[PDB]
Amino acid sequence: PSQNALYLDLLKKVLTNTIYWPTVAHTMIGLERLDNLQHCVEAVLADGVPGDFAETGVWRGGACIFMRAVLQAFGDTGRTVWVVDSFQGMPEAMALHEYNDVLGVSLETVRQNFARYGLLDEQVRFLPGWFRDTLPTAPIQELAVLRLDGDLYESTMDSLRNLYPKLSPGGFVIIDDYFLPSCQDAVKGFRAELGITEPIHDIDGTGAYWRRS
Amino acid sequence: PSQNALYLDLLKKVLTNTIYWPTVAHTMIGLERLDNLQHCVEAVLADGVPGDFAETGVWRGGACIFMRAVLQAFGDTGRTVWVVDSFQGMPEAMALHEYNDVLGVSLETVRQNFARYGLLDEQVRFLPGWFRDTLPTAPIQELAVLRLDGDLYESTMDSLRNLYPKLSPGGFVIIDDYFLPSCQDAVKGFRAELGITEPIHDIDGTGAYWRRS
Ligand SMILES: Nc1ncnc2c1ncn2[C@@H]1O[C@H](CSCC[C@H](N)C(=O)O)[C@@H](O)[C@H]1O
Ligand SMILES: Nc1ncnc2c1ncn2[C@@H]1O[C@H](CSCC[C@H](N)C(=O)O)[C@@H](O)[C@H]1O
Ligand SMILES: [Mg+2]
Ligand SMILES: [Mg+2]
Repeated sequence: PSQNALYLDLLKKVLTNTIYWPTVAHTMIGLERLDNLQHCVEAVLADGVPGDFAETGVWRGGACIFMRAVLQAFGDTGRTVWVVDSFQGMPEAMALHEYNDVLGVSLETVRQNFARYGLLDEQVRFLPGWFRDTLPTAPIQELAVLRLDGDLYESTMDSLRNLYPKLSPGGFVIIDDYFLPSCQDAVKGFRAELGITEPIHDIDGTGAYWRRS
Repeated sequence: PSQNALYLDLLKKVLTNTIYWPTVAHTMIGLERLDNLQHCVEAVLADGVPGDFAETGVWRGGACIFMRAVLQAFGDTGRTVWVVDSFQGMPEAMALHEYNDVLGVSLETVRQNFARYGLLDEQVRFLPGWFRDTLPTAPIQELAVLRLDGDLYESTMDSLRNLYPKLSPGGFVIIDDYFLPSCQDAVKGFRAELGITEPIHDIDGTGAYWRRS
């Protein structure tokens, strides 16, 4: 219907730490991109799009916590949230990201973070490893929402190549850093190969998304 | 009915800062006493007890934010939350409390705190001053809930003497530090004068409360 709006509004403030790199916040994506995530998850639920949710690149887990919280707000107990990451930060330019591997947040730490919100339950599953190792054989069957938040070309490509085919029609692909060259080049390069023409919608001049036909 | 439970459960975690003297948390009273506050406010709303809510001794405002949030969760737009404090900390043993006047939190700071939760609106009113100055002529007409969280004898007495008479029947008096001698002596001394016999219920070995007949 549009349930538990107060809960979800407070949660966005909390996950971005507007109440008290973010320093302590559980997501780095900000309120505008969390609003996009809510719009997509809510649309999939109201439209009946089948499948799980997945984020490739979770850091402290905030965005994934949020998707799990939307399911909780709507009483959907069937869908799963896949929390997919190395849990060691970025792999070894490209833009030299491993330097800053306090993008490295352990599985233990992410698990604890979910538990802080009372959301560490059967509807959350973790897939630890480098995407190139883990996604070709991922135990994911179908997705209604696919969120990409690995910055690198390779991370973005490996996620799209392996998980886009599992995305249901009417499902969403969310590209958190579409305007990052590297991420952008993968998305266009991937779209060109498979002849994907669904239009890309801007979110906030950083992230972008599209909906499958 | 029992509305917005997820919201209120998250709020308690947030106000006590279990997500990320408390250091940054907006209340020092802990989850057990916030649960008591919710039980009392909810009972008053379901029973039809008329009146506003008031806390004498607010620090960073957390408990008052919570009462305002319960009204929000239940859609009650008529009741007011009175936020009553010096906004300069404790007055000048008794237990030498003014030493620690980083119990001193300005009105500006408390106002900002409410706004962080999106709850700084027409249903919240501030009464700045020493209780001995402000309560004898308080613009409060009736109360359904009266929360005392000034530690001192004088603070507790001044609050009871001036506000208890405005407490509706079936309304609650909450004593946050009943087991503090000073606070306790005022409560018993006040109860003995007016012949109040409604029994005191423990909350958590620290706070206590009773319900008016
Ligand atoms: N090839 C790869 N394999 C596994 N994890 C990867 C990866 N490339 C990037 N990552 C992960 O991607 C994440 C980027 S940060 C994404 C975090 C953001 N707060 C959010 O709310 O999503 C890091 O956690 C990093 O470990
Ligand atoms: N006589 C008095 N007049 C006005 N304020 C008083 C007072 N005696 C104590 N106070 C106030 O009482 C508060 C005690 S701390 C209460 C805070 C607690 N977190 C809560 O959530 O309620 C302080 O903010 C202090 O300024
Ligand atoms: Mg990103
Ligand atoms: Mg107290």
